[PDB]
Formats: sequence, C-alpha cells, structure tokens
Amino acid sequence: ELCVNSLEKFHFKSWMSKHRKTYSTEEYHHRLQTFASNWRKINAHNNGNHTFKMALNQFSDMSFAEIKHKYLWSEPQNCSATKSNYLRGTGPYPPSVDWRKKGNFVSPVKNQGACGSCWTFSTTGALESAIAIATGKMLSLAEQQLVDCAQDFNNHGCQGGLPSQAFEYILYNKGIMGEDTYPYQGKDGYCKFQPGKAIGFVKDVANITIYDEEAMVEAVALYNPVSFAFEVTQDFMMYRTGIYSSTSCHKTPDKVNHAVLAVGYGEKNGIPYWIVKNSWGPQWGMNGYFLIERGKNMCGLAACASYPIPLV
Ligand SMILES: *[C@@H]1O[C@H](CO)[C@@H](O[C@@H]2O[C@H](CO)[C@@H](O[C@@H]3O[C@H](CO[C@H]4O[C@H](CO)[C@@H](O)[C@H](O)[C@@H]4O)[C@@H](O)[C@H](O[C@H]4O[C@H](CO)[C@@H](O)[C@H](O)[C@@H]4O)[C@@H]3O)[C@H](O)[C@H]2NC(C)=O)[C@H](O)[C@H]1NC(C)=O
Ligand SMILES: *[C@@H]1O[C@H](CO)[C@@H](O[C@@H]2O[C@H](CO)[C@@H](O)[C@H](O)[C@H]2NC(C)=O)[C@H](O)[C@H]1NC(C)=O
Repeated sequence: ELCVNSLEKFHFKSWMSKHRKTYSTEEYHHRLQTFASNWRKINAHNNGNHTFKMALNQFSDMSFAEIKHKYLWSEPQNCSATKSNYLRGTGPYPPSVDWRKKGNFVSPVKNQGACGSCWTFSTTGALESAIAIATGKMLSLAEQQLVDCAQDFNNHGCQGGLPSQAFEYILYNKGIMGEDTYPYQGKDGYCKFQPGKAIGFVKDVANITIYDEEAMVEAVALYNPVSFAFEVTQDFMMYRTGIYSSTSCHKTPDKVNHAVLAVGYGEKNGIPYWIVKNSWGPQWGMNGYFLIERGKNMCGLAACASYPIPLV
C-alpha cells in the first residue's frame, strides 16, 4: 500500500475528468493506488537511461491484468505456421521507408475500444494501404465486418484473430464493406455483410516465413505496409516516444497477443527500428504510432507477418 502524495492526487483528479470517469469512494481508492504506482514507474523509467520514454495515457489507472482481459487477445492464435509463400529477393534496401510520407497511402489512426479486435484494424489498415498504393483511392474499410463475420477462418471477434486469416476471409467472401455502410461497434455482433456493398477486395495473401524479419524489411520497402503480431507487456502500455524494446517479452508465436501495421522503418543513433501504426487512438504513443527496435525479432514481431495483394 502506497502513500500517495498530493501531486499524484491532484493529477489523478484531472485525469478522471479528462477521461470522463466516475468511481465510488471505495473503487476510487484502488484506482488512485494503481495510478500512483504507474506514475512512479513512469518517472523511474524516464529519469533513467532508455531508448524510449513512458507517459500517462488512457490506461494509467488500470493494472496489466485488467488491461489484458479487456484489451488484448483472450487466447493464443494460430500464429505459428510451418508453411509460407513469400520468398525474399536481394538487398540492399533503402536506409529508411515511410509510406505515410510517400503519399496518401496510410489511413488515419483508429480506436479499437475495449475489444481485442486489433487484428481487424491491422487487416483493414494493410488493405486500405494496398488499394491506395494500387489505385490512388484511400478507403476506410469495416473492421466490424471482420469482428462479426470472419469466424470460418479461425478468427474470434473481440477475443482475437489473425491478419492472414482475415485476408483469406476477405478473399473467399468476395470483399469487405466500408466503415460507412458497416460501422464499428467495439463488440461482437450479428454478421450484416451485403455483397453489393463490398468496396475492398483481396486477390492473394502473402505469408512471410516465421522469424523472417528481413523479408518484412523487403516487403515494406517494395510493396506494402505489413501486418504483424507481437507480445504486448505492461511497459508497452505506457509507451510514449522513442524506440521501444524489452528484455522480458517473449519472441515465440504462442505468446504474441496484439496485431499492428508496420508502415516504414529507419534508424536513430545506430539503433534500427520499425514505424508501426497502432489502434489505440491518435493520442496514444507518437500520434497513434510507435517505434520498435528492428533486427532482433523484438517481442516476436517477425513470428507471423502478412500482407494482401488487392483485387482492383
Ligand atoms: C497463409 O496463411 C493463411 C492463414 O493461415 C492460410 O489460409 C488458408 O488458406 C486456404 C487457401 O489456401 C483456405 O482454404 C480454402 O478455404 C475456402 C473456404 O473454405 C470454407 O468454405 C468451404 C466451402 O466453400 C468449406 O468446405 C470449408 O470447410 C470452409 O468452411 C475453400 O473454398 C477452399 O477450397 C478450394 O480449394 C481447396 C484447396 O485445398 C480445394 O480442396 C477445394 O476443392 C476448393 O477448390 C480452400 O479450402 C483456408 O481456409 C485458410 N485458412 C485459414 C485459417 O484462414 C493460407 O493458406 C496461407 N497461404 C499459403 C500460401 O500457405
Ligand atoms: C487453430 O487451428 C486449428 C486447426 O484448424 C483449429 O482447430 C479446429 O477448430 C475448429 C473450430 O473450433 C474445429 O471444428 C476443428 O475440428 C478443429 N480442428 C482440429 C484439428 O483441432 C483451432 O480452433 C485454431 N485455433 C484458433 C485459436 O483459432
């Protein structure tokens, strides 16, 4: 049990109003304890020497147990595969790539809410980019269709799923609707797919070999943003800026629990990194993005990467 100082208290009061919270007197006390505990972890981290900084955000009054139950996958997915189809060509590759800068090729940052549906945002993000790169038309595709309808490809709505499986669903389903006709609800609903309203389509699915991080480099450089999954741990939730890395996350496919979208890569002070779009809204991290160290299979990010070839 912590002794909470008045600085922490006054900041928790502001945080509650900013995030529109109400607590009973008895839950307020437990929430304040978690907030103060995170406050000190953030300060202790930022006051030391690290390649990334932490900060307060929408998760700051939650324990990681609660975060995991509400926001991350509730079960491991079938990330491990003994077969793939992507075969890498030859380097070297550009020193840095950023599909956000090449043109209008990356959609705005979205918010998955209290639902483990990040695999659906990773999927729509990758396909939105692919269609924009191929046609100059930037769409916004319906994550909720994947949440509600993609179960025949071993996806599980708000419990989790995989981009490669979702790309196959879109391929065999003959398309995905837009956000405009199938709006996002942040919970498991009834499938409302209408064939004549599909606006995005998949021709092929590229699966990158397990641990083949260099093929990810090539695919981002040459073709498309790349969907991938990694293991989120407690420190990552409070990521603010810089190059994320961790010595406690695992690197294996059975431990990944969060899907995202690599939109580029670079290097800073000798440290290679990935530029990654998240789905926790534009005020998380670096305007909704994070950097994560490249070349080390960091947190298992090279375990099951994939991207689509659009039918246009
Ligand atoms: C990259 O990674 C992904 C994800 O793991 C792999 O995805 C699998 O992809 C295969 C295709 O390569 C998918 O299999 C196909 O599914 C279609 C739909 O199946 C449903 O509907 C049929 C009725 O139409 C039901 O019988 C079935 O039980 C499902 O409910 C089928 O229409 C396909 O059948 C056609 O091709 C097969 C080839 O085996 C023939 O046997 C058939 O006669 C028919 O012509 C086919 O079965 C599979 O669903 C995907 N799995 C998942 C979990 O998403 C990719 O394979 C992988 N890519 C590579 C290259 O490895
Ligand atoms: C991982 O893949 C396996 C094999 O495709 C899935 O197991 C199948 O699950 C379906 C639906 O639950 C059953 O109808 C099949 O009989 C199962 N087959 C086998 C061989 O077990 C499994 O559900 C997938 N796991 C996840 C998390 O999606």
